[PDB]
Amino acid sequence: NLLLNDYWVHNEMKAEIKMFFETNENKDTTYQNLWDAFKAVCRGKFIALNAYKRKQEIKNDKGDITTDPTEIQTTIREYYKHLYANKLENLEEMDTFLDTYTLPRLNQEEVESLNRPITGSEIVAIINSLPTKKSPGPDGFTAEFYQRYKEELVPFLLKLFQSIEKEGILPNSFYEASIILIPKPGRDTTKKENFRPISLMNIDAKILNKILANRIQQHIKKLIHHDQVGFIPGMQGWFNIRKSINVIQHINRAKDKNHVIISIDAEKAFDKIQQPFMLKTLNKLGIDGMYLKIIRAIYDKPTANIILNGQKLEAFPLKTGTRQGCPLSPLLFNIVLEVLARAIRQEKEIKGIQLGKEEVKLSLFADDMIVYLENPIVSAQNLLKLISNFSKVSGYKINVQKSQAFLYNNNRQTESQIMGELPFTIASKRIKYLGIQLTRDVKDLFKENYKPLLKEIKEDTNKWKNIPCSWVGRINIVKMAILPKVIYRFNAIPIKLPMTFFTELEKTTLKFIWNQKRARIAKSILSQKNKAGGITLPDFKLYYKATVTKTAWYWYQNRDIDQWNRTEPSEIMPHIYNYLIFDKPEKNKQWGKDSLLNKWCWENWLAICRKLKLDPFLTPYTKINSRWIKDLNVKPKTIKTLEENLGITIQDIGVGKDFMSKTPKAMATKDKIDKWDLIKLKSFCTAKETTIRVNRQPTTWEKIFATYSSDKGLISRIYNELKQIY
RNA sequence: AAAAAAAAAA
Repeated sequence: NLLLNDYWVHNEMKAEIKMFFETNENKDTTYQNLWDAFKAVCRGKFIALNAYKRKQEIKNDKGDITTDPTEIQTTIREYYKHLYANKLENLEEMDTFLDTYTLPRLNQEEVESLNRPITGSEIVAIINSLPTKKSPGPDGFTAEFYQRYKEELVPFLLKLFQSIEKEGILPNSFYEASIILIPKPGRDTTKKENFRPISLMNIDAKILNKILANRIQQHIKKLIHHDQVGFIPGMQGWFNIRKSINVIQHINRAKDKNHVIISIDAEKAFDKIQQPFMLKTLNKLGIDGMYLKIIRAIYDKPTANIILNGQKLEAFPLKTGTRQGCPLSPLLFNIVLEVLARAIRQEKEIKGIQLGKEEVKLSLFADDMIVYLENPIVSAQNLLKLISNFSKVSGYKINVQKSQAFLYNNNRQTESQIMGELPFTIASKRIKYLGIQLTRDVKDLFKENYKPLLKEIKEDTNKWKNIPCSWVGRINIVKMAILPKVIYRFNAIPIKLPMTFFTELEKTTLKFIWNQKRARIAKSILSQKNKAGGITLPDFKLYYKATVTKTAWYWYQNRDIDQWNRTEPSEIMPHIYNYLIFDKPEKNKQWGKDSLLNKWCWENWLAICRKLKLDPFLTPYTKINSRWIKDLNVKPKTIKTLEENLGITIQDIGVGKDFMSKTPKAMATKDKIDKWDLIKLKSFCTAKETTIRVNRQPTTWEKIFATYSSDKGLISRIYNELKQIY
């Protein structure tokens, strides 16, 4: 990195790049070996430049405790290679499972989009969007190499990529990788299976599959189901938590408790899937041409070298298991699990939980898959056989030791047959999920999710006390260490939190920032913006308030990829959860009791807007399909007529004296609109009140809840907005 | 200490 910032070295390497390749332009060889030789000559040149600058300036198989550096090499290497070398040869048996069920088929245009030749725009975007301060596959290189030498490799990489077009093979240096062993959180180091494989590959290799990932990233939503939320941009991890928690609330209210909840976690699923399976599934869903050709060469014979205690252990062929840390690998992880997800979904012998008209049966993540079952006498047994059959074709062995379950039964005699037969660790109190605890009882959801939470900072704040640093150095780590983690809890679990709860949370922080001393500056002044002299002190009371309103956005957009919002129980007339925000309010209809995470949002949604002195039921950002127009008898087809034309807001449609007539294309639309609809709609905005309500400039608050579809920093806008009003 | 989750911290 330091050598990469030298102007003389930069010019020398620019000259070497310019007059190196055009010295042996021979047709006898290929471009991959020339590429590797260019890497080697770059390594030699950097070695020479560094020299010039320096001149100028655990338990074994028997269970015994072993500490010998030579002995441990023979154990972990054998254990890793034993699992990695086991490649399934039952190719004919493998295809039978795939033909049993159905997988999506990509349209030719999408395949052509994946088969589209790499342009000069993808190269610049990926290299620009390359995070720094990281370590790739060694190569004697670093990440800053391609972020500084962009100009000479912008056309050159296409030439390197053009070689793949006529060959479909990868360079020998592309296959190398560096698996880094890091311990799992809160696990003993004595067991050889408690380490995490972190394989770092070449930046050039890391680039290559990224477009392969990026090309399928634009099509991943069509491929996999919406149930999986792992590593899918536009989808958040807490989706399952809210989805899952609603089930226990349903199970608690349900008098007939005979359903079972299991959190199936797999032991190192990142490395125990079969390359033949993942290659043929990629063939089975319509992918072919270059995409099938290039993906075959990527995993034709991948290998990785182990590094431990400063030893460059020799590499070995990864016969099975996708490479860890590859950006494309998680996308492939979903697909191999996707057919698994469909297999359980399409298995009608095992039934899912029917929440009204919504069918909820299972959920996925990276490793912590959860399946909801009822009548475990048959359904649970039917679950095991499919996984073993999937394991028989993929090596997907479920970690029954580390995976718990939740049993809800009314007869103790029936319960005895579960632990006796089902080998799952039936935990009757709580289970682990990404740091959250799905309590058996909803009344205990507050206790086991926040009482451990409040004491978590109690000893955490009991550590950063003796550091000789200023009071300014206390608030920043609060926003860095504890603040990011807590909002995960509110986002996953927005229960009505008593004011007493925030007392300990605030007071613990208060003694931390001043180091067990009285406040030197006013809290209100310090809570203001930097412009007014403040530091923007975190306010968890509003952060909880903001996070309760964070989910208020999803009702407006009503994306079909979110199902958890429809899981709330309702013993009365069906879903209205789409026509609530920015719509006419329904009278003589109040939610509560069974509803836990929706009514509180509405109670908090109305509270904030009333303080703003705003009418939320009629806004410029009102949806065209809002119930305000559905109050009277209207034709559903009529909304579809202008859905393709304007589609977004009633305001753009026209109001006042501009009934569906404000823009030239509307003149070509009114003919399509039914004439009984015109008289119905011409009376809608005739009233003066209806005009002023919409004919107004939208404020900042309504902006974020309509625009800003890339909902990544919704907290920042809402919390800042709540700071000003409150 | 990598793919992806995130608070923006400017």
